[PDB]
Amino acid sequence: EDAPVVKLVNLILTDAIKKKASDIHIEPYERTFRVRYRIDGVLYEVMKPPLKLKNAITSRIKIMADLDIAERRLPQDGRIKIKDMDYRVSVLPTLFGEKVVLRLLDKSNLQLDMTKLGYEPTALSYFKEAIHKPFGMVLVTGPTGSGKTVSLYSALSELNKTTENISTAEDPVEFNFAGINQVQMHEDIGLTFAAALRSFLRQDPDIIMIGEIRDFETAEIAIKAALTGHLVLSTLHTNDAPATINRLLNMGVEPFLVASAVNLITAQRLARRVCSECKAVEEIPIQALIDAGVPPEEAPEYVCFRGTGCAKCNNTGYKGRVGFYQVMPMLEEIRELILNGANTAEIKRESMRLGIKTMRQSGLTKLKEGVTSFEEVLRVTVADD
Amino acid sequence: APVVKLVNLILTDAIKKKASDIHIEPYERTFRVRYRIDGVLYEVMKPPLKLKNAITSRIKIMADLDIAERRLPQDGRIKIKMMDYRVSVLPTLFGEKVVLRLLDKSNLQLDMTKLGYEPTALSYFKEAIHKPFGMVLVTGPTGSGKTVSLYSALSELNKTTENISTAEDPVEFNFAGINQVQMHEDIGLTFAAALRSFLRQDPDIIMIGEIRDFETAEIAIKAALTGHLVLSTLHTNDAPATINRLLNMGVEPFLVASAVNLITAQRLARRVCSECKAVEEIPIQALIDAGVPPEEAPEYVCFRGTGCAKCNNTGYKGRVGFYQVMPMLEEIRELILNGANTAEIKRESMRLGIKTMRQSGLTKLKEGVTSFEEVLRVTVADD
Amino acid sequence: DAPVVKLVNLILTDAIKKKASDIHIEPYERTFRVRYRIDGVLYEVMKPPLKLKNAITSRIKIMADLDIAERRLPQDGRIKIKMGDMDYRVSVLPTLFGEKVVLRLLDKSNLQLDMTKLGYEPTALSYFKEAIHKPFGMVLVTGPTGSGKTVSLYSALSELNKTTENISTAEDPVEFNFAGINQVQMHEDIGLTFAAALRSFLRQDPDIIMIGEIRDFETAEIAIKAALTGHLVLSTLHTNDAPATINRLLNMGVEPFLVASAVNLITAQRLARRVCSECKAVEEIPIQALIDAGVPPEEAPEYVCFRGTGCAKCNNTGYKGRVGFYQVMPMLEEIRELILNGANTAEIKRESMRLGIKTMRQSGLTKLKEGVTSFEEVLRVTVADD
Ligand SMILES: [Zn+2]
Ligand SMILES: [Zn+2]
Ligand SMILES: [Zn+2]
Repeated sequence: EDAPVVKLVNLILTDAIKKKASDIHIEPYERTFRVRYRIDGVLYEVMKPPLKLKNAITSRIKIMADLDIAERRLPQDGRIKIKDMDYRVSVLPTLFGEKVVLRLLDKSNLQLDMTKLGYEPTALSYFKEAIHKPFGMVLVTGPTGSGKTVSLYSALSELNKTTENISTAEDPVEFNFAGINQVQMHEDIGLTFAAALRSFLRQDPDIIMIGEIRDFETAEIAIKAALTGHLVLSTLHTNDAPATINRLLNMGVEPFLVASAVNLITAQRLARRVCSECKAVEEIPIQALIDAGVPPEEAPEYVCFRGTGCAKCNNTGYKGRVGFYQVMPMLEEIRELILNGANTAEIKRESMRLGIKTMRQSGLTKLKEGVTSFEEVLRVTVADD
Repeated sequence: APVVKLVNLILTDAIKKKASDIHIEPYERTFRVRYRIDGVLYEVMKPPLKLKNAITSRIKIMADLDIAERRLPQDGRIKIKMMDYRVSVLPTLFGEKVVLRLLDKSNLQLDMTKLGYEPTALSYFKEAIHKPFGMVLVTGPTGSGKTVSLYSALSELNKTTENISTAEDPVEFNFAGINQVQMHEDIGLTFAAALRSFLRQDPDIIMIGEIRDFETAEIAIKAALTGHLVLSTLHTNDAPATINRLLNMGVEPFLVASAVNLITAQRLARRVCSECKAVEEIPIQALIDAGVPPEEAPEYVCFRGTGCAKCNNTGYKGRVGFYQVMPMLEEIRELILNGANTAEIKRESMRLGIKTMRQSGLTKLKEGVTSFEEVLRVTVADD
Repeated sequence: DAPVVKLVNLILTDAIKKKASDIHIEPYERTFRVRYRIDGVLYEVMKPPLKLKNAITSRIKIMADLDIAERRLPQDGRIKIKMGDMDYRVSVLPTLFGEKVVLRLLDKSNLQLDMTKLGYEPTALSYFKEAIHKPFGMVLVTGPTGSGKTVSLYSALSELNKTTENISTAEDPVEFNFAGINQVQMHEDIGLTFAAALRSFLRQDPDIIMIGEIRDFETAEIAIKAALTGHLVLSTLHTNDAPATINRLLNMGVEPFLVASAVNLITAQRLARRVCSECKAVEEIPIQALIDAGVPPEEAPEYVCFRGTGCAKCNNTGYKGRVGFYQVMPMLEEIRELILNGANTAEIKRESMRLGIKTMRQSGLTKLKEGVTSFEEVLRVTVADD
């Protein structure tokens, strides 16, 4: 329908990099057509192109990704690599044409260094200890969008030596890693996690990464792989790390296997980072900090900040995101609790007895260093009564 | 009586009477027209039988339906000058029966505040919809407004900062800014098919028309556990049964416990006419057996409609909703893992202050919006 | 094909010369490599040209009789390259950027053909020897791949390999070249299926017949009919436990009285790791866990559970050898009666346990008591007995 589509498409992808966007959404509707950038978890409408180019745009992208242009009724998935910048494409048949989703994959703005992820010193020591063990299971819990896969990616980079077979099963595979054998799931064809995980055992493996353990079938296989002499990395969506014990048991797993096989259970969430420009002090009462869980001796030296709202923060008061981490090694004391039928709260206490900081405590540490607001800590975490 | 005018008459009269569906029914010795008003069919007209074929054919002409085929069923639509209709013709033994369903998207409420939730219930409903993940199931039978409650949730979340994706069979409301996918199983576009694609496209909120099978249920729940917000419906009696429906389908129990945030259940009841509103002497023993606590039985003021022009002598004008909103509370999660049956769960929910549909119905009765008969008609006592 | 077959041949030959244990053919977005596992560590060996990534893997799939039109889901097969030999098990895995192929060496150097040395418990072995030395009937040895089921099968043939008996065999592929055993290797492309070879055996004045695996109704039906005619039939299936193997055959379409009359025994087995004899350490396992594992409480405290600490001999794994957990279920009158009354799997499992047929879990707990395997290894490999 027109000719300078390639200049338009190139702009939409490039501008997304300049804006440090994480995802691109190209959405056609009956009378409107829009482009949205997801930046720090929030979608902003960027472009409202003319509808005559909607089919020109999608087809230009589909050829870039080796997708069937005649198929506008079923969803398609491919990849795009541009000059050294690759994208992940997903096409979906909206009511009025195909919706396109591109996720930005630039390592340049991806941190693969555990030191730079905001782990506290004591916790990070436990995290490195478990991933460098020669076998066992390491679980990084959290929901989607909590940075949990970034913790995994940084671990694989530390382990990605040419002497070890690292296999990977994700839904979907995001970052193409060199020397790492990544498998994207496809449930319609029978390529489930268990299917790849069973195939991995037939693949002379050393390290195995699983996107998430969602059902008993996958859990059993993943644990037994960690027992057979393999390093198993995976995620679950649990509230805190102590609950991940009774999550696996509620799935139907025998407890003695959980005690023997799990080496570590990380739990983390992402919180908004205050804008460095409209940064304003908030006089929070000391009893409010104590009721939040701050040790009283350190309550006065706290200087709680917040963003007023400016242009740079798009009036959100926040810019980047920041992580609250809980790193709970499977200490001898925790193993005994699992076998005596301990509940979640009982495990939570003994972990804190042994100096295992909760996500709330990690948040109060970020608050003290002045990167997050008091509201954002209470929003994301739960107090440790 | 002219046929074209009469057809327009039966369609317009249905609008004035706020009817939802029109039934044009030929039989061996009679011919009648019925309006669906507040869920109940009333005989409206008894035209002469000679016009049975004239009327149905006129409607088919209005609907662009094959007039040469009177032996097989046909389906179409009508849009007139003011209001669109959905038409279905069915070959009865004695002529064609025609059904028109009124499609009132213009006067359609897509705001949870206008749905008649009681304050406590609405608080739980809002709490669960604004959570960053989890499943919300809106149960009820066909014609219970459950799809209206579902869309009301989407409208509440429909901000430009969130990717709301949707899979329906068929799509009901064409929504702007909502990425809607209409199902097509013959080409392989099932709920499971679209739902798998949604995860690969950076979603925030997902709506699934209905959970009909294990395949869709398992996938939808696992997606809601992964950290996405999933909305769907089922056809179950109350909210507690929706738990053992999912479990009887084959879902692993921890998923039902961990992933579901809330289960709504609803029925529709007639609303008493505001004009012929008369108090009705209901015996107190009847109220206590209905579930009224005896201490509060005298202060109930039971109403009924006498019959006026505005209520079309029905005594009722418009509908009112009886809702049961059961958040997946820590206590109920515990029951699921201990293999509790449905009746046990209903008890613990009621212990924790989750009004049943009967209890919600009696609340509208006390507020003077429903008749006592309409409570007993629609719900079942809690024994 | 000219440079790919040369390259394919190089990858297999160099792997033999370099005494590799596993071969890794790895495609990536812009790179392509082959790694050999030598003494547990992978070394980068070759960096072939990227144009050949799909050509090489596909040729190997042909060498393994693998569907080459299917490049999306994983596949597994075998390769036998002969000498004066070395066979491999191949696995294809659909990476994001093509198919990854892995070859594992199967040298079978330590091969036991003495039923006594397989770790069968005494009561079990007696039941097993009884059925194979019966003059006819069927004996099924079930289990997953890598459970020694074919080793138990061959060990049975060695006990029967006398010069008075016509032993014919149909395998896909033939494993061990046995003297005096008439071995027929399957060749599906030319019509040499199990059923095809099985039919010819009846025309061959047979005594004992071994079939690699009963995977199909055609094969199952005839093999059963052969065991009724007065021939000894040995085969395998991939089933969870011995009682379910009955309802496996029944779901295939076999009439139940045939299963009752023709089956003499159904073995089921799984392999578990053997604790290292050098770093062997006693482990205080809680008693309630043992009772819940299925140990009768009266004998539970006297259990002395071991595990490996980690030494040089065990490569710090704590384990060395393999150990077998066996379930041997003779077709006793009680089980035949259940089969004829349409009993389900759980009922048969119960009645076998009433009749003293130790399950794989129960057999595992005995090896645990004898101090050859760990408690974790019992739970990993077996299933609790309700
Ligand atoms: Zn700012
Ligand atoms: Zn009235
Ligand atoms: Zn050792």
